[PDB]
Amino acid sequence: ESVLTQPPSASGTPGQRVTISCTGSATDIGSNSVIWYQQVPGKAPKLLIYYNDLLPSGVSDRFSASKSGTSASLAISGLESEDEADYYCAAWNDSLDEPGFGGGTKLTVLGQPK
Amino acid sequence: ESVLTQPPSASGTPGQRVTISCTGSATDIGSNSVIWYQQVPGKAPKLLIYYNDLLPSGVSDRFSASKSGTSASLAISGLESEDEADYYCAAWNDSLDEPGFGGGTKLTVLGQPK
Repeated sequence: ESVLTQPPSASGTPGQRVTISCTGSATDIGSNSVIWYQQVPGKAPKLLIYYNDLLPSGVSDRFSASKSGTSASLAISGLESEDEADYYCAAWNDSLDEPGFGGGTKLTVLGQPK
Repeated sequence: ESVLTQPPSASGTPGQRVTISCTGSATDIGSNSVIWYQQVPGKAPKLLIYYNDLLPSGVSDRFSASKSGTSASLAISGLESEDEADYYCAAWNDSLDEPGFGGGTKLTVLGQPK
């Protein structure tokens, strides 16, 4: 965190298209490729997006991403209960000489049984 | 596959340090960053290494990697039963204008109960 800015929380109902933003600067997002991943802390990340907008193998086509200037966005179409997780953005930062990270966005899916 | 070459199979006993090679060319490994991931086909990849030799969050320090010229290597120190999986290498290929992949290496850990 703190290099990239992500909202702390995001929520939606089943079937909605929800977007998660990630904002940076010329030295990170502006010049280098963005990655998106889901992670439970202390476990290896599940990669969702690489090279700004490409889907790796095995990832659902409900996911998409874009990058414009110093901002990046992750879109989830057809929100499903299984989508509840913590989402992070990352990119190489020329100022750090290593990767920079967002703080993570907890996505909550409403309308599930209690 | 076929852009990058990986051995199809790898095996070891508990506690061994095992290496997995990935060979390419000037247009992929030679010029661009290598990623390593584990994957069950049809599921999102678990990212192990990014930017040739860096460990993402949550990944065990038993894992390490290196890149030299057009070849890359993944090392697993202290081989454990949980390490049995399919391992892939990837890198952006300037000739393809998109990522190139290895064929995957099935790692088998010996000495477990039948």
